[PDB]
Amino acid sequence: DSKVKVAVRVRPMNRREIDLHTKCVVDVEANKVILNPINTNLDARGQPKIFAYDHCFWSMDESVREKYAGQDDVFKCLGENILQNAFDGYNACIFAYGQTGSGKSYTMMGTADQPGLIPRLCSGLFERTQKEENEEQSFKVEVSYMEIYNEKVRDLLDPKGSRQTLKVREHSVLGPYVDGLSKLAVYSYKDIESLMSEGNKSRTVAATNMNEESSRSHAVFKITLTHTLYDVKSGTSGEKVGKLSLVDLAGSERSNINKSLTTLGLVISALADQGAGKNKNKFVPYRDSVLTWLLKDSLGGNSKTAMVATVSPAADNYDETLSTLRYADRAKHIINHAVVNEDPNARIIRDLREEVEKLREQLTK
Amino acid sequence: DSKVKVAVRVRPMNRREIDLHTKCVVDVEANKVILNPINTNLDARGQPKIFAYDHCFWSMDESVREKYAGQDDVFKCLGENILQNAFDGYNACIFAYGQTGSGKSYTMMGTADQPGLIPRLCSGLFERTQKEENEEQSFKVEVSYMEIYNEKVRDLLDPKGSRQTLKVREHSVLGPYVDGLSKLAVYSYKDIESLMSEGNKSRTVAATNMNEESSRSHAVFKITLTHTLYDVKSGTSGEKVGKLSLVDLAGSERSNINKSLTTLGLVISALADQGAGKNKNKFVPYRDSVLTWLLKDSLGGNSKTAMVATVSPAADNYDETLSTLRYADRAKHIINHAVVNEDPNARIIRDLREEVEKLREQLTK
Ligand SMILES: Nc1ncnc2c1ncn2[C@@H]1O[C@H](COP(=O)(O)OP(=O)(O)O)[C@@H](O)[C@H]1O
Ligand SMILES: Nc1ncnc2c1ncn2[C@@H]1O[C@H](COP(=O)(O)OP(=O)(O)O)[C@@H](O)[C@H]1O
Ligand SMILES: [Mg+2]
Ligand SMILES: [Mg+2]
Repeated sequence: DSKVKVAVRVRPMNRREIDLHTKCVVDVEANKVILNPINTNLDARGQPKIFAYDHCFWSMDESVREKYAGQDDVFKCLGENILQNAFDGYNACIFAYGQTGSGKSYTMMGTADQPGLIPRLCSGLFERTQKEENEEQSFKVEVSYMEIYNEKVRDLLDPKGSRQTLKVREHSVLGPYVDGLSKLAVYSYKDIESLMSEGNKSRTVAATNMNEESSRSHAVFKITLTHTLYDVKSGTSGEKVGKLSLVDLAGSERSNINKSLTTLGLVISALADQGAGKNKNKFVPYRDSVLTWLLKDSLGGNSKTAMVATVSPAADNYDETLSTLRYADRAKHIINHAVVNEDPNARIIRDLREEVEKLREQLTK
Repeated sequence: DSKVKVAVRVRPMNRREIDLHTKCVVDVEANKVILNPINTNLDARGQPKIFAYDHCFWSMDESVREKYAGQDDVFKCLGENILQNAFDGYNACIFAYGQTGSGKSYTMMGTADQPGLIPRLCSGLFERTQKEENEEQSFKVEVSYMEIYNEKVRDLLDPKGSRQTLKVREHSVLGPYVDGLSKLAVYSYKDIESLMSEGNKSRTVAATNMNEESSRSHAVFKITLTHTLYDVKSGTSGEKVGKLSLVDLAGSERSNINKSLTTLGLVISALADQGAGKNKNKFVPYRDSVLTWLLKDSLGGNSKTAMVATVSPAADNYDETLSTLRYADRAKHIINHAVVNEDPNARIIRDLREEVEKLREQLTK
């Protein structure tokens, strides 16, 4: 049904890079990222490398106004389509990918000063449900917020704070799920903000003494939007469910602390190959890690998915940037199979009524 | 499908009645209530009047142990069947009826020292969902808590506390409902207790200066139990919904402050008549008051309903007791039509598959 949408975001030079006048090797021109060489005297390897994507966000300098992508520009190019996907009854996923320090969290959650995709999405969601609820349609919103570290799943909304690990299980009806994960109804922005906030503090309390290892953890924020449509002249109603998954991955740079990230690289490569008609018979190793298992639908399954690859423009990060740019490039060839999530009984009934009519007129003979 | 179940509960003498050695005119023998005369010299009107009910709770004296019904006895004879009705996917209603001071609130909600039907029901509900959840079945619980006074509906769980009044509307899919009423998910006893508690304080803050008028208000506490059954070998699932309505009516004794109570008396009388085959063509005046409108299903509709008629045993209350005893008597002839509340599409599909098979073998000719 659709291809994975890919955006790249170039963060500003950090404070060390400004002190040192570190050179910028990343240029953005419309939807092209140009990775310029570090070693300017080479006949290959010292040439610019040019990549094309669905979206490019140059976020290097607030001053350059004809070029700079702030937080709301990201939201208007990526967030709004994803919110519309959920309101249409599709599962939708945005995940941020890139080396530690390149801007994954700033993009997904942002700061109190510069809220990112998740709080903007939350606000717009409740704005829209408030404006569209009436006697033909109602809405229910649920939230889950989990962390994956060292292949163990924790509930960031846990009431206790034991930080105990949750089993991941397969279910013929639900699919892969986290057995025990809180799923909480929310009724306004402020409900979902208080959950966002408790989960973010549990991400940061998990990072107090283990700062190097908090760059190795994945965070998944999940909104379930249940749209009820009332067929008022037939006295019936039905549900369409869209699930919004906002994913803040572990740092992509160089025991099984990285099993999920590695497995994700494999999953992306296999799905990209398959989109280009290679290795069509090779099964995708979703099952080999907790993260790719839990998010199997988001990549090559029943989901409308966008990737925000985040990169440093600094010469010192060239190799990690190239690799991020290459994965994003592969990712834009992944074919997804998003369908509207409504009850199958209605289609079964329509088909059966059609078969009844076919039989009835066959009987006329 | 079922008749309205009726219990009577006889409260103990209050402090004034003990001071004055007020005589007891109510006796209980098995399921019979005997209303003995006040004027002992009369040839009718000064004879005992004997009524039979489904249950009789003599709650006059904790000391008499072979006879006394405490709060858990009430819950085991009435609460447990109602909880089982909800778990089976029926709507279920308990309402308390009787003069001010006779024990309606003590029976429905009780005191911190003697919790009544509602907290006991809540606790047992979450006990049962915790023990029965597994991979074939999950549960969702929602609560609403409203007050009706002078034909106006207020939300006892309102976050603001404006005490603003809510419109009651008709809906072809939902039925009569309160437009704007909070309906909140709860996940443990303590969630639903904090809501119970905020609602009870909003009942009592509404009674600070208006104590005589708080005896004129109705309170409705509503739990929605959504039972999901997972058909794991077919990869499908479905919902059964039971709604639990616990109703604490206004005082039954002698402008439209009493419109709902009067209309309820009419509704009970018409439905009792109809059960005994009288006035079969006379429509029941559900629509003439907010309370009977909102609870139309509980009386003569899709509900398993029990009435707790509460009475004073004191001679001074004879006339009000007789009238309470008479309404309870009428109420036990009300026929209800409770069905299991599941999705109708499954029956439509079964019938259509049967029709397909009938046609297919007719075609063999
Ligand atoms: N586009 C941006 N604009 C301004 N500041 C940014 C941007 N991206 C990142 N930062 C800052 O850089 C720091 C590291 O970014 P962060 O999002 O934590 O990276 P990651 O989560 O990928 O490790 C943060 O303090 C953030 O405020
Ligand atoms: N069965 C009972 N046992 C002990 N005390 C009771 C009983 N019924 C009522 N009471 C007490 O009598 C008082 C009035 O009862 P209440 O339930 O408020 O009556 P109502 O709600 O019908 O006006 C309460 O303070 C309650 O504690
Ligand atoms: Mg981060
Ligand atoms: Mg009361």
